[PDB]
Amino acid sequence: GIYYTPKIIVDYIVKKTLKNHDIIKNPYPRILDISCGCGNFLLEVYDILYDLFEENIYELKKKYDENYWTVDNIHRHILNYCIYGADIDEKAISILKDSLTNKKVDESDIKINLFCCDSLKKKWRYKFDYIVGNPPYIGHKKLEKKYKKFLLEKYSEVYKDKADLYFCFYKKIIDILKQGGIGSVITPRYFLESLSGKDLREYIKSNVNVQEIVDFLGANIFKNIGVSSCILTFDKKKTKETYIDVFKIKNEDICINKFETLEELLKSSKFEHFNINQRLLSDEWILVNKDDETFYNKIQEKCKYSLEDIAISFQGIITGCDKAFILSKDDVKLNLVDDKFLKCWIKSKNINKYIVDKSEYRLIYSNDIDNENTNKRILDEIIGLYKTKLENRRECKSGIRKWYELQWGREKLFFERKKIMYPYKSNENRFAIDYDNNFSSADVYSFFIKEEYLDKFSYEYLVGILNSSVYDKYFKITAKKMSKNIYDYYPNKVMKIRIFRDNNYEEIENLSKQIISILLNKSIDKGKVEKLQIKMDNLIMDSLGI
DNA sequence: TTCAAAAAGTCCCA
DNA sequence: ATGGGACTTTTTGA
Ligand SMILES: CC(C)(C)OC(=O)N1CCC(CCCNc2ncnc3c2ncn3[C@@H]2O[C@H](CO)[C@@H](O)[C@H]2O)CC1
Ligand SMILES: [K+]
Ligand SMILES: [K+]
Repeated sequence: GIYYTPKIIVDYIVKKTLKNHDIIKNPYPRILDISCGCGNFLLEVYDILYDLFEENIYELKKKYDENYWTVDNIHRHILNYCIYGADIDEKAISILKDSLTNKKVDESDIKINLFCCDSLKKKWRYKFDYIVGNPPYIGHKKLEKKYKKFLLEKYSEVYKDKADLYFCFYKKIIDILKQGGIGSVITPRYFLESLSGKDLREYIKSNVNVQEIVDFLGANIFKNIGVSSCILTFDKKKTKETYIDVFKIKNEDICINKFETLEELLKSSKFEHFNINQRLLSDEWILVNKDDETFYNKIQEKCKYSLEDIAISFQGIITGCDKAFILSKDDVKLNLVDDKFLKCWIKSKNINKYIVDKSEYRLIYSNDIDNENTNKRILDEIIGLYKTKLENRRECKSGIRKWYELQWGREKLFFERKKIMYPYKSNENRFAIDYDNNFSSADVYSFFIKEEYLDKFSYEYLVGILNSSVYDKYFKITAKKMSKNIYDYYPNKVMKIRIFRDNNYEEIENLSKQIISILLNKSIDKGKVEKLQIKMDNLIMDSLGI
């Protein structure tokens, strides 16, 4: 559970907080890392501080105690008054203690301010000038349940529902940061857009001044780690300034060590830079350049409806054990199952633009099985092969579900109707019309149009605009970026997409029906579909005035 | 009773 | 062996 931050990022974060520190004015800066590990950040802090003191050793000697300020005394002064570290791992602190001690060449047994503790429970006796480092990330599934109760009770300002452990480290860092202090950390990027991060975003915006945000998007910063990273730099300085430097990466395929320093990367064409007024941040942080802000605001103002206004959204089936209930449509065991129980089953990859692939899997809607005596063959030979795992599901342990029932079987009538489906994680907008009463797991989301909006919006019109290049860019402006070429397509953002209705409605709908007709042909003239899409994008851009 | 969010994703291969 | 690409379960708080 120890993750190594790349050196180029560590050096950037330390320089970000210390490069303009006035060591003459304050020769006693407290620099802290509350998840210091073996000292990836703190050992670099020592080097930066040592050069800082040695460069002004004669100025300090003249201004202050001239016997105290010598070069030979810098090592002791840094460890006594400047470097602070905390980490839950006892071995890590022991290694870091040796590394700090070995920075020089017993004399007086210098004390080092290293604490082996839970940084979220430690009674911190004072505040700190500078805080740097890389907190632990633990999501809602992997976090220990007894610990979560403590977080939900004591960190409720930032931690509710499906929040993450690193939310609480943001709160702790902000709380123990001195007035006028500077904090700089690398964390997952997801809180910038996620629904769970709403409270954390409010806490940051209303308690610190966010100096800078470096968004690496889907770039792989930690080798062999499936996480997407950002660097946040904030202060508690009294300033009329309210603008954030945002550095957004332009190419996710880059390797982080192109230059000797990170700031060479940021100033280069590999990144784009723009400013955001912190006072203009709503509960959402829309961090885009001026052209995209103009683009986004044009669509928002022009569109009088949202998907949430006109549609009913729902998540797919959650069986709780797919292997027990999902079978290949050619499996001989389906001869045991009455066709009244079988539903068509698709995965996220089966969703294309405008249409769904033919299903290859079947779902046993086991909720319709009355008792274990009438359909013993289905239970004994198919579902019962996983009875132990099925019995461990939460609702089976409480008795709410029978061991053979689907955990969250939803309502069949919601799936057995004309509806629009889209994958939950995709590189692009892929909204399809489902004609085949397809069921799916939670990797596919569905919606249908409310009865009172059927005379204003058709499914054919909706998939037309939703799959357009305009709406692909439009959705991605606020979408949750997960990994390289993957965005979350979840209702908490998809249903906030705004839609319009104007004079181009009939032609847009007609072009969509032509596309659907071609896509359903045996000899798909796939080429003409692209041309029809280009014409539709022109109509949509004409409609939205972009 | 029953919804929907959550990548220190997961897994495979050249 | 690693790095990159294809693809995505069920646990969980509310
Ligand atoms: C099952 C599993 C997920 C493994 O566990 C848990 O469900 N618990 C773990 C314990 C607590 C969390 C304690 C938080 N308080 C911590 N206080 C100080 N340092 C910490 C803390 N957590 C992690 N570090 C350090 O951060 C670095 C990560 O780079 C490492 O050097 C790591 O040692 C929550 C419950
Ligand atoms: K003096
Ligand atoms: K990534």
